[PDB]
Amino acid sequence: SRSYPCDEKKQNDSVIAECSNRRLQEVPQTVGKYVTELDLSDNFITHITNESFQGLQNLTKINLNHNPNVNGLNITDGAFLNLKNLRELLLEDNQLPQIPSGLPESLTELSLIQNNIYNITKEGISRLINLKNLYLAWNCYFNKVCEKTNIEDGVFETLTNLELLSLSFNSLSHVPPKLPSSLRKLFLSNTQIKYISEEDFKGLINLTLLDLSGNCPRCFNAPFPCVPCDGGASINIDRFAFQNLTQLRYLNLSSTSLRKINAAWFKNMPHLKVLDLEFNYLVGEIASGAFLTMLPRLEILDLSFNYIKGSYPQHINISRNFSKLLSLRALHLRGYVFQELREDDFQPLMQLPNLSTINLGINFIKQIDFKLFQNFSNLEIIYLSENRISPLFEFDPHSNFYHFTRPLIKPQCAAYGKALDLSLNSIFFIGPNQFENLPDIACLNLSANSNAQVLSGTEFSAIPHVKYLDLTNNRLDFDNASALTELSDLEVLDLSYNSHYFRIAGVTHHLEFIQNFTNLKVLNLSHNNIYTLTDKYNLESKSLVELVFSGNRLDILWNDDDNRYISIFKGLKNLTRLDLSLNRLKHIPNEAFLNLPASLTELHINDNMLKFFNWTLLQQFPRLELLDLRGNKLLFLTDSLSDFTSSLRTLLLSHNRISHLPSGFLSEVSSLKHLDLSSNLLKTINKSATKLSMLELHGNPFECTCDIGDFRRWMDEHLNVKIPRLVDVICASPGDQRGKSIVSLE
Amino acid sequence: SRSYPCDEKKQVIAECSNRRLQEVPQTVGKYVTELDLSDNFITHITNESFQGLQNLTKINLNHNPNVGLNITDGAFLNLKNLRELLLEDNQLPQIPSGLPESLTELSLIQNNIYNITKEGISRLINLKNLYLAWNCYFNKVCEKTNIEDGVFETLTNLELLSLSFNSLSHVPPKLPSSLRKLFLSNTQIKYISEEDFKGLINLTLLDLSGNCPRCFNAPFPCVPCDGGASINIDRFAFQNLTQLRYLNLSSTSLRKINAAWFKNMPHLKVLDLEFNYLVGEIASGAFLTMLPRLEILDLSFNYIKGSYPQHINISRNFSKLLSLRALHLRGYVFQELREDDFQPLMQLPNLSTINLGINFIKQIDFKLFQNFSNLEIIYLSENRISPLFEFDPHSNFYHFTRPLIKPQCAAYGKALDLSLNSIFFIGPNQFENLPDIACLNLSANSNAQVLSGTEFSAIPHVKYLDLTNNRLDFDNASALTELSDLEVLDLSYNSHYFRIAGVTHHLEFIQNFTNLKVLNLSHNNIYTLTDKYNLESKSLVELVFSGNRLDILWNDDDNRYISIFKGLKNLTRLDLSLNRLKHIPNEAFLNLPASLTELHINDNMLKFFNWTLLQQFPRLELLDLRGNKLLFLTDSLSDFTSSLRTLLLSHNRISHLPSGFLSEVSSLKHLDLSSNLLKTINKSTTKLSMLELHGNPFECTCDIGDFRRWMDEHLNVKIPRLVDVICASPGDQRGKSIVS
Ligand SMILES: *[C@@H]1O[C@H](CO)[C@@H](O[C@@H]2O[C@H](CO)[C@@H](O[C@@H]3O[C@H](CO)[C@@H](O)[C@H](O[C@H]4O[C@H](CO)[C@@H](O)[C@H](O)[C@@H]4O)[C@@H]3O)[C@H](O)[C@H]2NC(C)=O)[C@H](O)[C@H]1NC(C)=O
Ligand SMILES: *[C@@H]1O[C@H](CO)[C@@H](O[C@@H]2O[C@H](CO)[C@@H](O[C@@H]3O[C@H](CO[C@H]4O[C@H](CO)[C@@H](O)[C@H](O)[C@@H]4O)[C@@H](O)[C@H](O)[C@@H]3O)[C@H](O)[C@H]2NC(C)=O)[C@H](O)[C@H]1NC(C)=O
Ligand SMILES: *[C@@H]1O[C@H](CO)[C@@H](O[C@@H]2O[C@H](CO)[C@@H](O[C@@H]3O[C@H](CO)[C@@H](O)[C@H](O)[C@@H]3O)[C@H](O)[C@H]2NC(C)=O)[C@H](O)[C@H]1NC(C)=O
Ligand SMILES: *[C@@H]1O[C@H](CO)[C@@H](O[C@@H]2O[C@H](CO)[C@@H](O[C@@H]3O[C@H](CO)[C@@H](O)[C@H](O)[C@@H]3O)[C@H](O)[C@H]2NC(C)=O)[C@H](O)[C@H]1NC(C)=O
Ligand SMILES: *[C@@H]1O[C@H](CO)[C@@H](O[C@@H]2O[C@H](CO)[C@@H](O[C@@H]3O[C@H](CO)[C@@H](O)[C@H](O)[C@@H]3O)[C@H](O)[C@H]2NC(C)=O)[C@H](O)[C@H]1NC(C)=O
Ligand SMILES: *[C@@H]1O[C@H](CO)[C@@H](O[C@@H]2O[C@H](CO)[C@@H](O[C@@H]3O[C@H](CO)[C@@H](O)[C@H](O)[C@@H]3O)[C@H](O)[C@H]2NC(C)=O)[C@H](O)[C@H]1NC(C)=O
Ligand SMILES: CCCCc1nc2c(N)nc3ccccc3c2n1CC(C)(C)O
Ligand SMILES: CCCCc1nc2c(N)nc3ccccc3c2n1CC(C)(C)O
Ligand SMILES: *[C@@H]1O[C@H](CO)[C@@H](O)[C@H](O)[C@H]1NC(C)=O
Ligand SMILES: *[C@@H]1O[C@H](CO)[C@@H](O)[C@H](O)[C@H]1NC(C)=O
Ligand SMILES: *[C@@H]1O[C@H](CO)[C@@H](O)[C@H](O)[C@H]1NC(C)=O
Ligand SMILES: *[C@@H]1O[C@H](CO)[C@@H](O)[C@H](O)[C@H]1NC(C)=O
Ligand SMILES: *[C@@H]1O[C@H](CO)[C@@H](O)[C@H](O)[C@H]1NC(C)=O
Ligand SMILES: *[C@@H]1O[C@H](CO)[C@@H](O)[C@H](O)[C@H]1NC(C)=O
Ligand SMILES: *[C@@H]1O[C@H](CO)[C@@H](O)[C@H](O)[C@H]1NC(C)=O
Ligand SMILES: *[C@@H]1O[C@H](CO)[C@@H](O)[C@H](O)[C@H]1NC(C)=O
Ligand SMILES: *[C@@H]1O[C@H](CO)[C@@H](O)[C@H](O)[C@H]1NC(C)=O
Repeated sequence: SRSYPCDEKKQNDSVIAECSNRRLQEVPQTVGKYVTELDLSDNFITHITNESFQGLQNLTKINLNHNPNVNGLNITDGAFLNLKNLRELLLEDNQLPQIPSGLPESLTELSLIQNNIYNITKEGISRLINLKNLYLAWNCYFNKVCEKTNIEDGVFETLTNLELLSLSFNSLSHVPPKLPSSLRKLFLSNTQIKYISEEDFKGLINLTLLDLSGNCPRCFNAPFPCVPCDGGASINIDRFAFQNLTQLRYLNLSSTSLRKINAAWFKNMPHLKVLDLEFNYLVGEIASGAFLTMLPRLEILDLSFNYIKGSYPQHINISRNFSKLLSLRALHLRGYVFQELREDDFQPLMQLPNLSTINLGINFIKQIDFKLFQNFSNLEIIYLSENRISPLFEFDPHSNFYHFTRPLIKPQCAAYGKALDLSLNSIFFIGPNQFENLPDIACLNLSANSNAQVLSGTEFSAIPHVKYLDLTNNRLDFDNASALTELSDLEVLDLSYNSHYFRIAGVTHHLEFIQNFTNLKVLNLSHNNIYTLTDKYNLESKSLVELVFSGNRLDILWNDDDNRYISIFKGLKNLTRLDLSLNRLKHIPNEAFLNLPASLTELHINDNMLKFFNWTLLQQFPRLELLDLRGNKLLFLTDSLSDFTSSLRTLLLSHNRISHLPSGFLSEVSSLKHLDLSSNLLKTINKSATKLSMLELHGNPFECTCDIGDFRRWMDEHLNVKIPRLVDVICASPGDQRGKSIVSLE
Repeated sequence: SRSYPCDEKKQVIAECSNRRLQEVPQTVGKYVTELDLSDNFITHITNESFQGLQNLTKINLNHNPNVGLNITDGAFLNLKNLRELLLEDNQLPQIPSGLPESLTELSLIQNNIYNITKEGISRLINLKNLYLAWNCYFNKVCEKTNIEDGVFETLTNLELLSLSFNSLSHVPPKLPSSLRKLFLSNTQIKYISEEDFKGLINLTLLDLSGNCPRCFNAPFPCVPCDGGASINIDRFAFQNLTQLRYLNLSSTSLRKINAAWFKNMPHLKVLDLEFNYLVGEIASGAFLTMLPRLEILDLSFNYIKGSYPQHINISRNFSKLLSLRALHLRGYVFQELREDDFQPLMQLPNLSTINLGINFIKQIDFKLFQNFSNLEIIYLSENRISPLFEFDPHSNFYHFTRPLIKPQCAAYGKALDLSLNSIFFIGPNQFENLPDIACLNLSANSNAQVLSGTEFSAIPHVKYLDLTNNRLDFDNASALTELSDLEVLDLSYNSHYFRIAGVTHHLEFIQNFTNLKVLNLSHNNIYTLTDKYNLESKSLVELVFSGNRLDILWNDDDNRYISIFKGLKNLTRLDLSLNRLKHIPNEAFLNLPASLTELHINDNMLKFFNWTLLQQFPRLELLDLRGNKLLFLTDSLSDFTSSLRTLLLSHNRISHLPSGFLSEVSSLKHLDLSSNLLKTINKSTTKLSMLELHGNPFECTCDIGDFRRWMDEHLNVKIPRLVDVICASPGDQRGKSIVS
């Protein structure tokens, strides 16, 4: 039949049963017997048993993370022992008190993150001689009630294929002895280890990663309960502790209260590539550090948040030895805290051939001598967000704890070239010299600078090749029709969240500049509360392909007593994508609709208040593939869609008030592959109501009398029409056979 | 049994509006006088409709049908002390024939009536107020309005006539001299002669606005007179309007104002001259000589297009406006205000409001405000100061009428409003030489400074400070403490720095204030503080903490914020709404102030609520738990409180009420259970005044009989919106109001 309650789907070619997040109270045994990998995460399962998977042994991989989704998960001894194929077991966030007993010797990956396991035992682990990755992090941390972690002596010795061990966010006090030398990655972050001896990593010649962050933490202003070493002292790492760590590429010493870095740590580390020294006390070492001479293959240096409490120095003080970091590509210096960036201050960085990212986020910087960036060899990313420049469980266990890892710049903007991010500063107006002597900036972010100026056509004269311009969340005054026109190569413009002046009827508003661009493809005017323009009422462009106009007031613009804005988007001759969501539309006048550009392939009018839609108007849009009408108040479909379109591929109608499907609504429009009727008021689906590929029906108040059998037997026949979330296609009616999926009835 | 579908009240109105009603409902009582059926689906009125209702003094059928109303020739005729009939927004193509002569008020606003006839109107000999406005305007498809000669002659008790937003072209002749108020705004009248206002000697208000409009940048379809010319008002046109108190000539394209216009208006009090071309008159202004009793003068939006002069130019003759209380000069547009510039206003004894909003002012010489006699409201919002149907037919069309300053702030004394400027940083001298400001608005100034306890030293008696929508860096434990008398502090929407984990955040200054009553910390994304984790005050009564991250502050692995509100020792109102809460750790709940009388935790994601903890809140009268995901009420509420008066549980997932009621909590007058998942109420006295139940999926089999009988019995237990307490089961009953 149609698989249930999981959604099968095949890949490499494995056969995954996505079965997560479904209010499942037990491993379903209708799981069906072809599945390898299954995912039962985020369900209400509270027991596991040798029964649970008793007829399923092609399973390479099981994910039971986050069960039950609030007791704990109760897993009996040997439960999994019969799965001889089982390579990957994920058991995160299950409130386990122990490593389950009698796990299969086949396991290569075992995750036990975010439980209550305080004992690491031979009996739990030592039989798992095929383990490559073992995750035991986040069992005892912060102000959780938990025990010190007891690691049986030698427990890791038999694991001679162990490559990744993670024990972070456990109370360990010492690095465990008897680590197998197969290890490539060892994570010991936040484990309350004060001291690293010579002996602790002696044998680990294969190690490429070592993480000792958060041992002797810097606790000032911590966003979590933080226990420093006595007197807030430094971690203590024996001079010889890394002497055989010859293969190390990654070394994380964040928040280890370091004031000094022992250059000898790096003697026998010729491959070190990433060094993380955030949240320490290294302003001295940054000015004067001899370790900078030991790292000719380093590519990423993170020295963020090394500020001294009570100091806002004039300038940043970079050692001349920075010039020896020949391989350096990214330098992170957020939160050093200083007032002013001078050209001379960064001289030591200027001849590094590969330095493409400089990160100065969050430094309370007031002035920058911008011309210094030109004198670098090869800067691609100049990141100055969140400064003071002016004119002119809460933590994800699978992510970096000490900073976000999202790119500094959106890839869509960075793709165009050199990027300068000055977002979240106080450049509240751009004077004639603001951008003098910058490199050829292609991507510029001026978001959240509370800019209130009248852009006039001259402000970006010195960086006239910007291709992607972010001016979101300012308060721009559009009084001048020449605004931004000096940017001939402009392709993407984001003017979102500039409501300030748009809201005021009494002031002028001029959007004429849009037409002057010959290369403009994407324009976002969202959340601007646009409701009146001055003189020219129409948006015009031969180029534009995408216009986002959500969060404006087309309800006023297209008011019944006003003809002025009736052709507002018609002049966008190239438009394929239009977004009119969140415009408080109760209806669209037929004439306004008919003046939407005939080029559209994609139209969103979701999250308005439409009670009626004139389906017949779709005749004037022969290219239209996607029509999105979700989150309105629509009552009525049409029985003759196929007269009105032969292009429509996707029709999205969730969150409306549709109670009937018309006979032959659907069956005639053979372009239509995806129909979404979820969260409507449908009691039933008549026989009459097949080129359809996906049909969504969840959250409709179905009647489960015998007149639903029409539908069921259809479902049975068209097994290649994906119906998602069958678990949420539920009977509201009658008393029985109620509450249960329509798919389980006689 | 129980009133339906209307809702009655004493002081006798039958609130029957907005109900999906398709016709007038027959079930309505003789005692009822005022029927309000506005916003319904009603499409037909006849003499049947109001058969036997008799006693109505007032009917409202505005907005019917809610996407024309067909009214028959004598429908209202029989009830003959009907004084007020309201028929707005009904797409009437005509005035209804055969209206009772009892009418003192008729409103036909927002219809399609283009013919005003004797046949319709002249019988209505008792009309005092007649509204015919907004029948033909803008780009509406409509006709010039035909006013049958002398139609208003017979109405000798007519006091108010409104014909605005109709194409008239001429003031109609033969108006009754009984008139007090004549509204002719936006009527396309180009010409006002001596003969139009005859006398009309009792007129107190005349509105000629929007005739010959100033159309530049108009927010509606605007048609000017030829070449954008001025309305033409004969020098003697108002010579017999001796009683006039209100004159509205906004948007009539005036470049000149004739002093003679005012010679015979010795009582003129409000003069509205907005959206004209009066910069020249403002500078030279001989008419200012003729208005010794004028109290409000609005000269807003008289800017010269494309002109941004250095200074504003105010005639010396403004010194003759001896009764002036409020002067509105928005939208003149000028760069700088200097002390000289306002000399002519400075000896005016009663000038309390000066409104300079929306002028793109870049600098003000602030000491000038001191030299005025007695300013109470100094309104400089929306400038560029830096560190030193769409229109409601019942409101003003040319400007908002809300107060300039919130009454709660202005009530403390002298007000200075500098909101929406660019005072991004307050320097030591910013507030020198100001008067004794009690109410200060600095909202939306992009302010990112670290307030330090010295910024308001020159105005140390501020009692109500609005710092909302800035980007304040809260990095100093002494911030704002120089304001000893401060009672109301609004810090909403200062997210910028709070949301950054790695910068420091300091809210300790709170405890310093001895008179602080109300503090608003809403929409700040507060989730981590530096060193001091607790909010403390002996004085504070109300804390708004909505739109922060208590979900994080009270995270299970963190004990630091577990007492965060405990030190607010005098707190009685607390708002914890919109904090993304799934559960509150019992210990965190028990540390809320025991002084609480009102607690809001609405619009979180609560799955569970520990009812027994209410034992520690003996003063608690309101508990608001709306918009969560709660499943289960307790059956022993009465063990956990004897104080609770209001319990709000709308929009949760409750599907069963336990016996007895929940309990019998004898203090409980108001229970809201609307929009839950309730199938039934079975058995099973109360002290409830009100039970809300609308929007639960009721089963309408014979088991719902239990509850009905209860309803029949406890008739003084108000159950609102019975139209919306409907069955979702079974099919045949489903749709219907349980009560039938
Ligand atoms: C100290 O420094 C080291 C850097 O050397 C840092 O090691 C990195 O840790 C993170 C885990 O915190 C690793 O990132 C993960 O890698 C795995 C395997 O490749 C991925 O599956 C993860 O991606 C999934 O989960 C992400 C987060 O939920 C999702 O965003 C994503 O879409 C996936 O579903 C994730 O990328 C990273 O591999 C290591 N680095 C190396 C080189 O091994 C360590 O975390 C730092 N210590 C602390 C406490 O911050
Ligand atoms: C020209 O200037 C004239 C004199 O200033 C303006 O005259 C005023 O006209 C207004 C608008 O009609 C009258 O408005 C008052 O407002 C209340 C509102 O009552 C109900 O409706 C509003 C809906 O907003 C609601 O807010 C309330 O709470 C009520 O539900 C009326 O009920 C009042 O009686 C009155 O209508 C003023 O009365 C009137 N002033 C005087 C002195 O009569 C005129 O509007 C200006 N012309 C234009 C086109 O703007
Ligand atoms: C210009 O700078 C602004 C401000 O730094 C950048 O805004 C940031 O943009 C990222 C999105 O790429 C935001 O992260 C996202 O936030 C949303 C909201 O919860 C979340 O749903 C996404 O998954 C993601 O986490 C971040 O919120 C936002 N920051 C602020 C303060 O608004 C913007 O991207 C920059 N522009 C370019 C072109 O790089
Ligand atoms: C202003 O509107 C623009 C254009 O819609 C927004 O930028 C666009 O953001 C969407 C994400 O919502 C991007 O979609 C893409 O989706 C796929 C995966 O589903 C992925 O390949 C991409 O990484 C991206 O997520 C689209 O690329 C992006 N377009 C551009 C030109 O950047 C923008 O976010 C809106 N601004 C604000 C403040 O909302
Ligand atoms: C300080 O200045 C700010 C900005 O001028 C004032 O904010 C403004 O407050 C008004 C009046 O409360 C807001 O309008 C109101 O809006 C609600 C619904 O959104 C409506 O129910 C009311 O009828 C009313 O018109 C207005 O949005 C707001 N402006 C902005 C930009 O937020 C603030 O009240 C002033 N504070 C004091 C103490 O006077
Ligand atoms: C920040 O929080 C305070 C909330 O305490 C807000 O001011 C308060 O706003 C409420 C209305 O939500 C006011 O109550 C109302 O006042 C009048 C009584 O004159 C009445 O018409 C209403 O039924 C209601 O009682 C309360 O007076 C007012 N308190 C003060 C001190 O002004 C403020 O609006 C919030 N700020 C923001 C930006 O949301
Ligand atoms: C990277 C920031 C570390 C701590 C800190 N928070 C702030 C803050 N909120 N505002 C400032 C304003 C001016 C200068 C510094 C800060 C600041 N800092 C850095 C220190 C603790 C050195 O004041
Ligand atoms: C009361 C404003 C009338 C028309 C107008 N809109 C604006 C505007 N958006 N920005 C300005 C910035 C500096 C100076 C004037 C304006 C402005 N004005 C006034 C005119 C059209 C004369 O420029
Ligand atoms: C610089 O980077 C490039 C990789 O793009 C590499 O080819 C070259 O070896 C690097 N040079 C140095 C000195 O590291
Ligand atoms: C825009 O500003 C430019 C440069 O100041 C000015 O010369 C021009 O007249 C303004 N343009 C308009 C109003 O189109
Ligand atoms: C229309 O858009 C396409 C796709 O971006 C673009 O290549 C083409 O040049 C555009 N046409 C015009 C007239 O700009
Ligand atoms: C929809 O548009 C059609 C065809 O253009 C028009 O004739 C018809 O009146 C409209 N239908 C509705 C319900 O408005
Ligand atoms: C004012 O009008 C009355 C008629 O209502 C008239 O008697 C009187 O002469 C007029 N006063 C003048 C024109 O000054
Ligand atoms: C000023 O206002 C007071 C209070 O209303 C009033 O009694 C007095 O007559 C006024 N003075 C003038 C010149 O109008
Ligand atoms: C607050 O700010 C002022 C000025 O920086 C300073 O004198 C005072 O010491 C500050 N207090 C704290 C706690 O930083
Ligand atoms: C507590 O609040 C009341 C009511 O506002 C106030 O009268 C009293 O002074 C406050 N107590 C303290 C200690 O501030
Ligand atoms: C409610 O809180 C009390 C503490 O007074 C505790 O004993 C009880 O376990 C709690 N009940 C639930 C269901 O959390």
